[PDB]
Amino acid sequence: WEQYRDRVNMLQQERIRDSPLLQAAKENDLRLLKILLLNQSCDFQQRGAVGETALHVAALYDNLEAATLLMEAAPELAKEPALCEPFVGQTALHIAVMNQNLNLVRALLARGASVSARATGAAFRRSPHNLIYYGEHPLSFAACVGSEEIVRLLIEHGADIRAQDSLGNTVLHILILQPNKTFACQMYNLLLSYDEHQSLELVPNHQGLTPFKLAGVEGNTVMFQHLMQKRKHVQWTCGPLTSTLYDLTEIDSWGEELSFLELVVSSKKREARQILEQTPVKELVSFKWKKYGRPYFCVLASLYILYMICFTTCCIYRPLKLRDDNRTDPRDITILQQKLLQEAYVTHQDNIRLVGELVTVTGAVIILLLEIPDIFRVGASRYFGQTILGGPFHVIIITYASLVLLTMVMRLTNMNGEVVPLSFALVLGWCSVMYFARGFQMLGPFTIMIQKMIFGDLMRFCWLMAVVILGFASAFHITFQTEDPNNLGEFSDYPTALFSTFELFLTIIDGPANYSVDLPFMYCITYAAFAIIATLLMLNLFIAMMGDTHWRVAQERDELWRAQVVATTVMLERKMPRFLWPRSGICGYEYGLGDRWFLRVENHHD
Amino acid sequence: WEQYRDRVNMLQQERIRDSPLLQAAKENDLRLLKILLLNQSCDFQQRGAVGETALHVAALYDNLEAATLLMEAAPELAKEPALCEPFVGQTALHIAVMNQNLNLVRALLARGASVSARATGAAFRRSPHNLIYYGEHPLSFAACVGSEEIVRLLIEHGADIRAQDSLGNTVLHILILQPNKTFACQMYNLLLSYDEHQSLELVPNHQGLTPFKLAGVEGNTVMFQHLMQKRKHVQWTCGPLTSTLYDLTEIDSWGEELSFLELVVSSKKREARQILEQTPVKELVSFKWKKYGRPYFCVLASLYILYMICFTTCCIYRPLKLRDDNRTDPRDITILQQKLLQEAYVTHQDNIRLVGELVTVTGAVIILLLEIPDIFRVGASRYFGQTILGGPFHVIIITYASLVLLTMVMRLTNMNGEVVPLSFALVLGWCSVMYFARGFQMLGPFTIMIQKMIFGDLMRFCWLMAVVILGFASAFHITFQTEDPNNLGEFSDYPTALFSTFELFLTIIDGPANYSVDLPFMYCITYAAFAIIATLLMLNLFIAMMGDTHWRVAQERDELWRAQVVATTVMLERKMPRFLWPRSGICGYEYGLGDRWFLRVENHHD
Repeated sequence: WEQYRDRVNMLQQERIRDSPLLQAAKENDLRLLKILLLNQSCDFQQRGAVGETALHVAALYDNLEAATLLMEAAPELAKEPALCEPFVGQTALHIAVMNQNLNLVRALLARGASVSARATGAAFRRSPHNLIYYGEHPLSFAACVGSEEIVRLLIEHGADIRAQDSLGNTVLHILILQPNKTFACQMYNLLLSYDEHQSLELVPNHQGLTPFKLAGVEGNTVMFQHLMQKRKHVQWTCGPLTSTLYDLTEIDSWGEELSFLELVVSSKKREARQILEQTPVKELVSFKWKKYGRPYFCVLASLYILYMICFTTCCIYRPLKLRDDNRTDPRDITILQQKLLQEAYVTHQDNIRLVGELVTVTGAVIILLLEIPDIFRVGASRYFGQTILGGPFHVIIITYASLVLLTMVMRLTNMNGEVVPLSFALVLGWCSVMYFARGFQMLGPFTIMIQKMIFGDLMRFCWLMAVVILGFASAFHITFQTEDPNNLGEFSDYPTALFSTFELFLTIIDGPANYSVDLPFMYCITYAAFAIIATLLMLNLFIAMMGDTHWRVAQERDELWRAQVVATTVMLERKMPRFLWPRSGICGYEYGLGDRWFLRVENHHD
Repeated sequence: WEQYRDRVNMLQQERIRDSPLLQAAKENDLRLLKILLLNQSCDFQQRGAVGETALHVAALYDNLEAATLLMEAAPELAKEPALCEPFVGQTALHIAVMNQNLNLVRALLARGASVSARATGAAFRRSPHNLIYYGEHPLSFAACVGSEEIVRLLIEHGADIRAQDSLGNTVLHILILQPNKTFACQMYNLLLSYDEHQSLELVPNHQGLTPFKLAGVEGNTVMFQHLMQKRKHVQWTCGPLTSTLYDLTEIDSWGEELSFLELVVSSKKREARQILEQTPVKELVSFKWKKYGRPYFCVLASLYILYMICFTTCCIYRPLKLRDDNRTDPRDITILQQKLLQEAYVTHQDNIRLVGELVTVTGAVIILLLEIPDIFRVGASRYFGQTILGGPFHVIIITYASLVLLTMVMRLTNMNGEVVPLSFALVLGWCSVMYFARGFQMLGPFTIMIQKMIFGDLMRFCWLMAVVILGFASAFHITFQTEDPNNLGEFSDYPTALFSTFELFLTIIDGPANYSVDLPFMYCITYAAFAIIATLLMLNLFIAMMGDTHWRVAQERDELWRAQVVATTVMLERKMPRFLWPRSGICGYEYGLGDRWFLRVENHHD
């Protein structure tokens, strides 16, 4: 981690100190080099405890002339890579190219440096510990620094361009996965022009992505539009409006298992949804939503709503009988107990209940069999934690399916307590009905906002109801355990004391007040303190902070709804059969450029 | 104060009026000087009732030529300082240097002015009455005005640079304690270059601060970064990212009693926390919080929370017995009285209560013995009033410790009434659990905000509940003291009338309404007026004003949380023993610049 790298760099500078040749390479004394390379008895493979050579030290400090004296002294010093643990394959050519030193890279290439050296150490692998990820070929280093003359010089003596890293990423993948500059686009055009002809544009990595798909996933909209300029084809410019024929071979991907749309909307990176605002794909996903996705989603929502009315009606009509044993007990009310299963179904209305309960359990197993391969296909933490893919709605529909299957289990095996899974099944399924509210323009963004307020604001005052109401319910319990709980049984015992203080803390019950009897003077001052620092201070501060966080979230919230409609369009596709979703676009074997399906857009510009 | 200075300046101008020589020095008549200095019988030590000399008057109005005629008349006039009460040591050299008059300071230095004159009056001491604090040496005046040629001229004829004021501040301290300019930095470099070698950089004042520490305390981030440029040491610039080896001798201060971090975060000045955003100290305190401060704080959170569950459980299980004397009284309920101490502990569960009560009282004395030297070390008003150091949380934990010790006292001495200290002990300790909630990213800033809303907004409507509900409870008491309290005992008597109007003013109880009987016509119109100007007007205006003050406070609130995590990092350090906190950084005896501990940072720039 950080301290290990600090220890490595400290040991590196210690080994710069104790060896005088590395000191002379550092400070450019220009005397001690001549004596310590004038002799020929000792081999000049002097390395540090880190493992770098002296030519690495000469390249490291932009020291050209001293490095010319070392390459005069030994030609083989550019040949060997460093034997370090973080720098396990870094040669002096890498330091030469990444410092953009022209005479140094010319001289090192003239003496015969290794043009293909895989620097596969931990300090050069893609990691959040490293500030940059530039690959490990010198070609990738020259491509990342943007210097066109150096990468031209490296191509003109070798450096095959389709060389990959340990992650399978080619050099164009490393051009994608960068902070965006205006200096990385025209030299990407240079690298595409040097391809000279399977191609470099369509090579995948070990992650399974094309450079186009990595442009989609990583949120690079500039290179997305710039590479869209190659696939596009204009038609005519008859007037101010022009026509444009975009290509959807790698966008829609009708014959591919991993669709590009599923990779762009289900991305961990935040910027990928901005690619959803670009005109070659926004019009495609809007046409797919308007023509097909919205009415099939409305039919699916209506079928789910009628299924939930059927489950609720079969839930209210649960079989009950009168309580056989007498109560003989105050502070205890039950009047209706649950019938046994063998005596449950004896009437015609029991069969009417039974057919709808079978519809309920078959709807549950359809939900389970439809959702379980989506857990087993997508990464499960990525499937569950992402709010874009309906992750919370997926875990509450699976909790609903689990508790209704548990309800079926404890109905087949006669034992009391179906209220315990069944009430949670009712409330979780009816809160899972809000999953089908994202297809509507008015209901959807509010559902996004309540998902953000559940995931961001609810736990903050779960942990700040509890810290207040524990002490205040304990205070009310102490001031009221010396009194009669017959006339005021508000804080009679501790769980009802916490539950009463929780109710009154949200002001959903009246404060306890009795005027036929007297109350202790401790209760009045403790209750007054509770009414000050509980119901005036906290909830009005949520009015303030929920207003402020809604003002902060709303602008990206609307575009987040416009991303979840894309997710609903794609995930609602490829689950329903292929006959009911035709391939969108037009057949392209009439224009004159192949057999690839296209999308035509009208665009009235300035 | 202000009016005393007005009287001094009025008496000064009166003594300018009555003496014609000072008038001739003012308006440049160039005649009356020649007659009134042509004679030699009278000594020219004519001073005002304020006490300034005539050469002070000649320097005061940028009057060079008249001052040349006075120094031709008398050479000794530059020697004597003014004998004033506010200007007790101000010489004419001071007026010459602070007006930036080049020929005047050249002529006054040529005639032999006192280059070291301590002007230790009340008008030149550091005070909020004075608009400026420029020191009292002429060197400090030349240093404050920024004129490099004048301070060069003052050094070239004397003016030893390490001269201090009455507060012990040297000249570099006066360069720190200024409004920030771009004109005070390069001439601070000039004064550092004129130091020519213990040094002026490390000399302290009577307040005990280095110029670096005074740069930290006073909020001068520009000179902090500028003086950090001297301590820093780069390593290499291999690529776009560079390494930087900062020095932490005077920052972390492992061997110093008064740490620089404790002086910068516990500062009365607002701007000092902006120094907490600078990269040589932000990375250090973030590494100290992430590596060590956060898990020890979480272990302290778990220990304090389990201790409070133990105290609450031993509080609920308080020993009680049935009431021995009969009640014989309506409007009076008690059923359980407190047992005596000799009959309190007779069961095994009483021993289970007793061991947790001992854990409670030893936790109280650990809290007291841990916090009392922090009162006796830090300034007590500065320790108590500061929200950065957890001042309100400290006074509520000490109120908790005092009332639980009082509860132990009235348990050892048998007397009734443990509910009154014990309920406040419960609520104050459980509200003091929120002191440990600032180490989390989500809970912390909300705790900052509720601290600000107690300290700024809660008294504003303590004094505006009371002014409304006193008159309205009196109105309800007048309209309901002529009626039967059996049918409606809401406002039966005046303390219950105020408490009922206080409850209904926050709408935590229902309005009193009876329909089996009749209510007076006055109550309906008074209650309608209360419902208009009490629950619609006020509490919605706290919605509005709390939203507005949240939008004003939030931006500096988040950085205030990022400062209080620094305060918790430093204060949580040096209280636990030294073996649990290793010295942060790396040992610097391998680079080549000494035996001082360093901090290494990676910085990827543009």
